[PDB]
Amino acid sequence: LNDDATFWRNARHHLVRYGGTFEPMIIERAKGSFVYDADGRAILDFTSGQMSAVLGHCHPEIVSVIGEYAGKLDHLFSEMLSRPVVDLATRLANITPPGLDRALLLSTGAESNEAAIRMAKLVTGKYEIVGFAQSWHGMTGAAASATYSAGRKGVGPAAVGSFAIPAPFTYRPRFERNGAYDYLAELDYAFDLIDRQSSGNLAAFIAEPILSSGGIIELPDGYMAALKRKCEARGMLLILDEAQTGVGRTGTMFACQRDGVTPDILTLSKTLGAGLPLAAIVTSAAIEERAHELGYLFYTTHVSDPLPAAVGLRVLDVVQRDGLVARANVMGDRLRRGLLDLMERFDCIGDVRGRGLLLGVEIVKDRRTKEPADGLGAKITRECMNLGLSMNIVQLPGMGGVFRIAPPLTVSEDEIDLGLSLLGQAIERAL
Amino acid sequence: LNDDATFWRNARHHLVRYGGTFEPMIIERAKGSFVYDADGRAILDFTSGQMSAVLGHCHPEIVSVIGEYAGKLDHLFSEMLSRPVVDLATRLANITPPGLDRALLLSTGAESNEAAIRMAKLVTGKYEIVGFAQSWHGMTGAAASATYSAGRKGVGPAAVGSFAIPAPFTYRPRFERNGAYDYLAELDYAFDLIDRQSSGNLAAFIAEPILSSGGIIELPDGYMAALKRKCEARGMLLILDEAQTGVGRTGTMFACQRDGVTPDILTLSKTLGAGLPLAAIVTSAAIEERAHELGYLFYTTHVSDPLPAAVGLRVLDVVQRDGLVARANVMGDRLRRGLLDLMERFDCIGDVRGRGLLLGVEIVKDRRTKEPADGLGAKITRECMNLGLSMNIVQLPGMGGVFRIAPPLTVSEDEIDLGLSLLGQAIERAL
Ligand SMILES: *Cc1c(COP(=O)(O)O)cnc(C)c1O
Ligand SMILES: *Cc1c(COP(=O)(O)O)cnc(C)c1O
Ligand code: NA
Ligand code: NA
Ligand code: NA
Ligand code: NA
Repeated sequence: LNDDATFWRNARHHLVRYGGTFEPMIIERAKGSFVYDADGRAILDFTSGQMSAVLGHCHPEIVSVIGEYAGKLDHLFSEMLSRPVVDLATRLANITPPGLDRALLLSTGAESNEAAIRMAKLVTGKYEIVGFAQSWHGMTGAAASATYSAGRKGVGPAAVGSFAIPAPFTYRPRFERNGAYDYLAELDYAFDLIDRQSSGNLAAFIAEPILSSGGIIELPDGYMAALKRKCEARGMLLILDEAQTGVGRTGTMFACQRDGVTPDILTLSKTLGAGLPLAAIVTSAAIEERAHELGYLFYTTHVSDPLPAAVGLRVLDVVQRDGLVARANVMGDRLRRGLLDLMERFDCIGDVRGRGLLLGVEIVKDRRTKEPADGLGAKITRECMNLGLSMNIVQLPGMGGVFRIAPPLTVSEDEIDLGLSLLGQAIERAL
Repeated sequence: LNDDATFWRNARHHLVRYGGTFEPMIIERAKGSFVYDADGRAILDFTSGQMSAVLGHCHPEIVSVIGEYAGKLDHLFSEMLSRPVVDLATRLANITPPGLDRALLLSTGAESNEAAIRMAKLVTGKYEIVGFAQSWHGMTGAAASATYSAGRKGVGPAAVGSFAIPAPFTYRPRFERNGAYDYLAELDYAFDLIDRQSSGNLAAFIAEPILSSGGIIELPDGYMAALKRKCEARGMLLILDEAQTGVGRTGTMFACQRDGVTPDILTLSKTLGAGLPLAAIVTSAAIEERAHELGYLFYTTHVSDPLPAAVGLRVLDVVQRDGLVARANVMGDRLRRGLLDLMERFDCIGDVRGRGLLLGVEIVKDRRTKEPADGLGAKITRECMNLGLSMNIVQLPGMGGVFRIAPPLTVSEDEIDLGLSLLGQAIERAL
């Protein structure tokens, strides 16, 4: 039973609480699309852990590779190269769009964003960073100065020179031009304000192709291109954070591929490591040469370590080999349609958005008023869990609560169906 | 051969350069105290990789545990607890001094410092951070604002409210009081300046017990106690970063044990993971309760993940079980004496300092003038490598270059001797 006295005692006495509230089960094992409690109850992992386990839990290939390396090549002094590092870097250059040639291998998303922000500052000689008011780039420093979704209050001033602009949100438009939501005009409007506050040191713009923490907000068509143009005109670099969208999740290897806009710096993390701490930045040769001439330095304990790199490589091999990006379109289509059917059934589902296997469901009081549902999301979440479906909901000011759905790319037809089933029941139970 | 055309081509074309310069070998395997090149040449790893592999490379126990977990429990959604997380947290509370009760499990040193700095700010409601002018706390944000050893130039303003004070350096004293280097008077002097610049928002002081990146600088006797008192009087928390000193390296489980001063927040990283990315913060129940009441939030992709925690636990078990802290005193004594004998032989060795298995050797022009050796350290380093001894030297302004010596706690008597031997030869060859 999950109700182990010692376990719980130890947990209340020895853990720092870092947000949220601990689920009251004891996870004992994980496999594929499920996690299992101490009672052996199977729980469908509809979020791939923290949106990272693209290949599901404990995938045999990964297990196999972690094994070969753990006993052969583990961690090395930063100046020592090895084949997995070189092969992974080479691989990354080859599958990202042209113009993305050189990679830096790290451990976390925050590190990846910091490394990128630092290169941008060095190369341009400027220091102001612009991001979205609903962004999520991590908790460490700069990455945190660039994060507006949560964590700005009570901890003192943020980094000097940070600015945010509103993200385009088609579901709850707020900028009209001749009767329609004109998101490009909104962009123009936001940049003009920026231009007025800047001290003339605009270095880069950092963005997520799909705002994950911010409520599964997809940048609309032509937006990225318009953004990139805004940057070029100002001599700023464009940094794209694909921690959540990269590695096939949205139906393309990289989300940037869909739009066709290639960023100056691309950062990867959650999905690259598939559960293990591996992260990376990918940039053009020209940018790298410059940073190098300028003395760029970025040292971490685990940069270029062989084990994590061997794992990332294996992840890419599997994804390519098994046609997992394609699978993302197919299963994503199956899931989306199912969510749309739920929306047919229940008046509380206000919107179904996202792409591929990165979907969001916005819960509302009523479909016309679009009033956010107060307390219902929480109920729903509770029932899902009870029914055996692990979900995650996020609540942002001025929005209804949003369920972030993201099953493993390896998810089966049955699992998709099972999850759709448990969800409906949960909702029915929660009204 | 290490001279593989494709390898090198790929490396020059696809890797971001992040400082330093790549060693020209291809590491193919690692075991115990050695790494092996493509020619199968054994290289004695006198730095435990990047000062992390406390148990040497690929230790069978670690290999064993990585194995059990990789296939059973890997990564989980942040709100789900598991036994390795709870056991590790419990273990940490039990082996750190009284007053250190609750732990947060992360991935990197920078994250650990950020988490700690953020808790300090929240809890005190203030935001100014004080550190040492020679410190190294990581590259990510706050951790970086607190880092003065390198990386401050060219990347724009640092965090608002950062101040640094000089660290006590007995080898090159600069503060005299009645004919002697009075490091406590120096401290008083530094704080008075701080007091004058502060806006009245002093939140915490962050320090390393032994400044690693800064040149293996040991805080002298009574210093820590005096520091802690300076903090208490100002309502500031004391954060101790034991990334490099923790986990038996200096001869005690934690360096803080030697002095007997227990910090308000203790951070751990390099040594805890023994090569893998695992980090942690340990604080008192009182601090944690408060932060919690205040809404403390710290989310990372890998917080509380089962695999890394299982590894950390195994590391502690081994260390405790094999009497590795004690071993640190014994081998450290053997190494130190050997370094002292080298110092007998060569006029270029100006100082041998450090503790346990964390030692530094400062290279100088001449023993009296204490003039820093220009270019010799680099030669020496080169010859070591040629002879098969992997070393790391750091050069700081106003100091001679310093070799940072840190073999695995599992290092053998023979290995210590072999390294001492190769070192002498290297030096003899480099004059
Ligand atoms: C290396 C180090 C850190 C940061 O570790 P990373 O994993 O590189 O972020 C922090 N403090 C000290 C004293 C260190 O040596
Ligand atoms: C999670 C996340 C990051 C940071 O990852 P961490 O490992 O938690 O530091 C950065 N960007 C995005 C878009 C993320 O979702
Ligand atoms: Na490394
Ligand atoms: Na490319
Ligand atoms: Na986790
Ligand atoms: Na304790």
